[PDB]
Amino acid sequence: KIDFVLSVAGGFVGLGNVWRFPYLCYKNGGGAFLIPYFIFLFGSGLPVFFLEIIIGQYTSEGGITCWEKICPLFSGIGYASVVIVSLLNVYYIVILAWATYYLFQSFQKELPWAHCNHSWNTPHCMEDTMRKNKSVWITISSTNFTSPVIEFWERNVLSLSPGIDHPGSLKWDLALCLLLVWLVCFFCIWKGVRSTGKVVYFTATFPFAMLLVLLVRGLTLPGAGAGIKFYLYPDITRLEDPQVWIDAGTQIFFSYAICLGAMTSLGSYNKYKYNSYRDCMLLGCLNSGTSFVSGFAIFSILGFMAQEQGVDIADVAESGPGLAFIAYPKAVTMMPLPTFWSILFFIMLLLLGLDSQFVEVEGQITSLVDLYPSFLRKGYRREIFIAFVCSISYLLGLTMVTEGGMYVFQLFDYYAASGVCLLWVAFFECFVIAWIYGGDNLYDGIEDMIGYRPGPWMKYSWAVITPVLCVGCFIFSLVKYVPLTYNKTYVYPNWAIGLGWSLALSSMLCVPLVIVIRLCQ
Ligand SMILES: CC(C)CCC[C@@H](C)[C@H]1CC[C@H]2[C@@H]3CC=C4C[C@@H](OC(=O)CCC(=O)O)CC[C@]4(C)[C@H]3CC[C@]12C
Ligand SMILES: CC(C)CCC[C@@H](C)[C@H]1CC[C@H]2[C@@H]3CC=C4C[C@@H](OC(=O)CCC(=O)O)CC[C@]4(C)[C@H]3CC[C@]12C
Ligand SMILES: CC(C)CCC[C@@H](C)[C@H]1CC[C@H]2[C@@H]3CC=C4C[C@@H](OC(=O)CCC(=O)O)CC[C@]4(C)[C@H]3CC[C@]12C
Ligand SMILES: *[C@@H]1O[C@H](CO)[C@@H](O)[C@H](O)[C@H]1NC(C)=O
Ligand SMILES: *[C@@H]1O[C@H](CO)[C@@H](O)[C@H](O)[C@H]1NC(C)=O
Ligand SMILES: *[C@@H]1O[C@H](CO)[C@@H](O)[C@H](O)[C@H]1NC(C)=O
Ligand SMILES: [Cl-]
Ligand code: NA
Repeated sequence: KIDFVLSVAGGFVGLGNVWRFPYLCYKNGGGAFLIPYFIFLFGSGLPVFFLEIIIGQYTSEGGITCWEKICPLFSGIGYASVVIVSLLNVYYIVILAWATYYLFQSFQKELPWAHCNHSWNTPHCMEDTMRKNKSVWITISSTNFTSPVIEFWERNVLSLSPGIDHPGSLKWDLALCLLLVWLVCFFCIWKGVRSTGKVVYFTATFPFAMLLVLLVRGLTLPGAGAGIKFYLYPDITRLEDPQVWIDAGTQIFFSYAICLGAMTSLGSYNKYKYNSYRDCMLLGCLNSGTSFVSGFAIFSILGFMAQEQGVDIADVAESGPGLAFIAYPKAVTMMPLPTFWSILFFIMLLLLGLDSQFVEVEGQITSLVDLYPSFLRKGYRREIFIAFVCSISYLLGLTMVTEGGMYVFQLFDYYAASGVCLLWVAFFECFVIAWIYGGDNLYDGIEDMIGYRPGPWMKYSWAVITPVLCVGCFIFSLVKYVPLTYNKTYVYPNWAIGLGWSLALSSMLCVPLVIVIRLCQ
């Protein structure tokens, strides 16, 4: 019970609610993102999560083992999830590397991004406190100016190249930060160091307090009403593009850590005769509320920056993966004693990232050791195996810390553990569960375990709402095609789009291979 609650709280509350949701909501106009957000929430987000928990508790297994007894022909979902989490682990730790770099740069007397008198800055820079001044406003030369935070993030941390075709030279300091984070993760996993006893009280109450104070600071900031209006009121015409629907569905499937093979094991740890339904509903509501209030804070900050800079809200930031690193460092600057609050906030980010990183990597290593235990479970191989896995992941992720490392990271974010592959996996899971096993068969088990019969809503949500949404989104995306573009102006080469589609197809095509191999034998 207690361990279940703590593990599930640490299993999906983290970067997916604070970093990824805000920039996807910002890129799609704001309010128009919310209607598909809630539709997909109440259609599949809670039903599929509850289905995973129930199947884990019922089979007492996870990963491929549960599908090995639910449907042998449909065991490819486990392998697809393994590939998805393996590709996700590579690019999930670059955020932690950036956080470590920011934290190390925080120890100085003055924050580096508070001004742009440094040496890594273009001549087209000035301070936001007087950017709206008449001599430096729409009167003349108001289009090519830039804020110190944008220039810092684009040059000191990234040093962005003209394109992906020009990778430049490798940056060594970010490589060292990545190595340090990987070493910390290896030390934590090898010795089995997890929060226990009374320290978990602070570990759980610190991120919420930091989020609360950040929310208060953002709400008290002038010009946040425009940000709230942008975040809430939707655009009807914008809904005619499949982009909003597909990214809302993937945000639902990502924030809840669905289709990664983790919740099945989490429910497998549970025993029979437990009320999983109430806990699952409460956790889903808590996760959604946390994301909603985090969006409040982000868009209040964005509205403040848009009001102070003099430009429109739709284009005031990167509109890409690095939205948090532009909003939050700008927010922590307004607090008294900025250094202490910056250190606290980046420690909070590190804490929210490290626990999720640990649990995902541990689940991955358990999956691989279960895949071939014959000599893995015997001897001292269970240290060198993690050593090799960490080294390979570090080498693979080293390609995203070069001069042109942002484009590869954006391609990974778009095509690796999101987009069409997650919809594919969720559609297949819902289809098999609802149509081959039978909803009545699962309600029999639910009645046996929890002693009560829920309403006739899970059956519908698994039979008619999820497959229709998945198929509609896929078909409409295929019919109306718009190629991926970093930010909004950069157009990718043909081979880059081919590589991204190959990345997605690598996860997607595991299921047909499994089916054809099972049928051939
Ligand atoms: C970054 C991406 C491209 C990495 C891709 C590799 C991994 C996703 C791992 C995870 C599970 C692994 C598989 C787990 C089990 C097997 C079975 C085994 O192959 C056989 O000999 C087939 C018969 C058997 O099951 O033993 C060893 C390779 C293979 C396909 C592994 C190949 C590498 C896989 C796909
Ligand atoms: C191991 C599995 C999971 C595949 C992983 C592939 C990608 C994560 C990486 C591996 C090697 C990378 C490539 C290696 C070097 C370059 C430099 C550059 O290629 C060029 O066209 C260079 C031309 C020139 O230098 O003259 C653009 C990015 C590219 C192709 C990289 C794109 C991203 C790639 C394909
Ligand atoms: C096609 C392009 C996009 C490159 C894809 C590279 C990899 C992501 C592919 C190449 C070979 C694939 C593997 C080929 C065979 C299998 C075995 C298959 O399982 C079985 O057939 C029985 C169980 C077993 O032994 O694994 C599960 C998918 C898997 C691991 C595949 C996972 C995905 C792999 C590693
Ligand atoms: C900017 O830095 C230079 C030296 O690097 C210094 O001479 C100058 O006074 C600084 N300007 C401001 C406004 O701080
Ligand atoms: C604009 O520049 C002038 C010149 O120094 C200064 O007096 C004024 O305060 C500036 N306006 C703002 C809003 O900072
Ligand atoms: C900004 O204005 C134009 C934009 O095309 C550019 O040519 C000019 O050099 C820039 N001037 C300043 C002062 O930034
Ligand atoms: Cl979210
Ligand atoms: Na977490």
